[PDB]
Amino acid sequence: TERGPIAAHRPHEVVFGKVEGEDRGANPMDPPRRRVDPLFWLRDDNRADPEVLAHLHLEKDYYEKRAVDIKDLAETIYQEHISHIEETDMSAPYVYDRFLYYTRDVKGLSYKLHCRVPAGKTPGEGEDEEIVLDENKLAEGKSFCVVGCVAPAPPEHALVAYSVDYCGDEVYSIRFVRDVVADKVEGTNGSVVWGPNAECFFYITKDASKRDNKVWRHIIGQPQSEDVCLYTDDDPLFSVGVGRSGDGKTLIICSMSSETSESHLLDLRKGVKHNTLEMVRPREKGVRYTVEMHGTDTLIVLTNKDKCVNGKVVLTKRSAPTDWGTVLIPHDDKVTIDDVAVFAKFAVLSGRRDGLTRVWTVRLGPDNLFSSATLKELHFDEPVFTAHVVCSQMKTYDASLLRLRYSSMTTPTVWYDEDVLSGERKVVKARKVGGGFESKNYVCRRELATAPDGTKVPISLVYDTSIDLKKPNPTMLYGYGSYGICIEPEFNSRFLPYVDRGMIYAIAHVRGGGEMGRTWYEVGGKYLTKRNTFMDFIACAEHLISSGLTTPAQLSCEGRSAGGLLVGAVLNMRPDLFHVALAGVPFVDVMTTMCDPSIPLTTGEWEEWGNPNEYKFFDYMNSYSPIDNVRAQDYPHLMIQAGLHDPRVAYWEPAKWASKLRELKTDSNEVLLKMDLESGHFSASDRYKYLRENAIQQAFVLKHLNVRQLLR
Repeated sequence: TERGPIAAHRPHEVVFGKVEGEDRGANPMDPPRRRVDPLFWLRDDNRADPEVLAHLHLEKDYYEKRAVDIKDLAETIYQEHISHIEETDMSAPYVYDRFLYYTRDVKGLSYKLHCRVPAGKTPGEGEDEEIVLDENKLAEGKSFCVVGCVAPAPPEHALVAYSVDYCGDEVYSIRFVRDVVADKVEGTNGSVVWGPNAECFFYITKDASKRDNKVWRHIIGQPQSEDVCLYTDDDPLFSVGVGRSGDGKTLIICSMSSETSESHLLDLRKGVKHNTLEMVRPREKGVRYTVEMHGTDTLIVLTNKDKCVNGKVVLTKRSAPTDWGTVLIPHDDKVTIDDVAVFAKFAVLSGRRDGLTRVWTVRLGPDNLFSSATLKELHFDEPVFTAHVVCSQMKTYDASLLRLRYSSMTTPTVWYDEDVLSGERKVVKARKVGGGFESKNYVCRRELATAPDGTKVPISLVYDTSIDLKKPNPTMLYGYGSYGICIEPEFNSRFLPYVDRGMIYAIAHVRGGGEMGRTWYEVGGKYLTKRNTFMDFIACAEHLISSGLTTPAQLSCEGRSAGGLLVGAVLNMRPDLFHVALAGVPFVDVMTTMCDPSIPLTTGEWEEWGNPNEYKFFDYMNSYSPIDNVRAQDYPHLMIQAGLHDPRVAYWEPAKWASKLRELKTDSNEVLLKMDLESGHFSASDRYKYLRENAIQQAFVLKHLNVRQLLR
């Protein structure tokens, strides 16, 4: 009896293929195809059409009427999110020459404070603390302000450089902490790399389309007009970067594209007038590499070369740097190596293996050469987690300690120092989580689903340890995965309102994401294999059901943005698997949007999903496009969040989708559309806002699953 809004049909036709005067791609169908979209009119580029507005106000009214009984729970949940944030905080301090550096956040203030304490003292507010740079002071009276970099000049740290942008154009000027020197450097990308003894520093300028194209040396006490430019790459596929070797003796200059690199070395021992670069390996298309210096004579190179898609690490001499015959760490199908950092006594590798983030360590042999047999992987007790080396906090080249960051669905982020040789760990900073959180109450684990083609898909799940595992329990299954993003099983206080009410909270690491490495995205779920994203997700839900963890009556799912594509297709395919669902700013008008280059992101996104103006993609994309596959079947309760002026998805997509669902669905569940009408074109996010949206959706799920009350 009590149906939500259904929009009147207005015949309109959408054309796919070649259209005079429009850039529809390099190979559009000729002649083109036409299909009817009777709800096309809900789109207004202007966001102001009165008939469109009257319709969305019907949606506002139906939403309000229907959220009456979840308002108080939403507010409880919001209170929970609030209590999880520490407005007063200090970061993990780290040695940097004769100081301990750290950041602080203060209760009433928007920006951080960059602080320092002498070598032997206790980090924190007090007589000992020296406030190096207070961003609130820079920010004062300004509408936009972002610091790119705070950069103390090594040995002494008497000059500290910093970069600031007050414009929002991502161009930064470089200034000095309380004008110790007068020098000012304009037109930079925000980064600052010191040369030795505070004599000079290095910076990068841009040209067309704000592309980083030149590396410069600025000598302190000189006008910028005299800066020497060391390097230029004006190939528009390439961007430049500059870094400093760990021992501080060598500058590393590089050009990078999405698939090709090139590095050059500059000797910093030769003074401010020596500008001649040393070529590492010339540019070769499809060959990626990164260079790190072990001392001054040897390079450790992480590369793609010779089909090592997952990376190999190579050891070469400065005097013959194109000879990459010596493999320190061979390629391995199982292991992904994303980077290396080198120190005097060991190198540290980062990447993934078996779906998780990993860190590896390699030491010196008894002979001062790096040694393969030394390779170890840092091990953890829990089955799913996140772990990273934090080399922004490793400022001392001859260290024995690693600085590490661990986080898990059980464990708020912990920073610790670990001994490279023994493996002894010492806590530096463990995150505080308020509102009664304690780690011992929770357990996380790994499950493996099996897709139709036989491929194993990992799931990370967490729950409160007091639930009855001898029966099935209310569950939330989250999925993204496009663009090769990994949805990490890291700590996230935002699932606590679920988990604290008896729910199992689960992530499906489906193809399209990047969790299993290189090919999990690029062959696994992209272009004409994209359907794997949805089939994998379903396989995860079925595994959770066949193993006894849940049942369809007690299962929920959610995705946001490109993850909204996932929920949309999955609800057409297997809505029987889910009692209630969420879809934030969901990408659901796939065909009608992807055909049309007038819509802002369309053109770029051809390189993700494909171009339905082309024969190659028309039917395939049409097979999963959510709006296009809505039909007369039972769907679960659903809540859609979107925004009139939100740039994550054009407002009309979720509006068309909700109208269509209500028009054809055969069930009597509710589809709610929470549509922000008030935020404007330039409105900034704001974070308390995101928590308010999170809270009402979570209240929705919790109502429908019948788990309103806290467990403890």
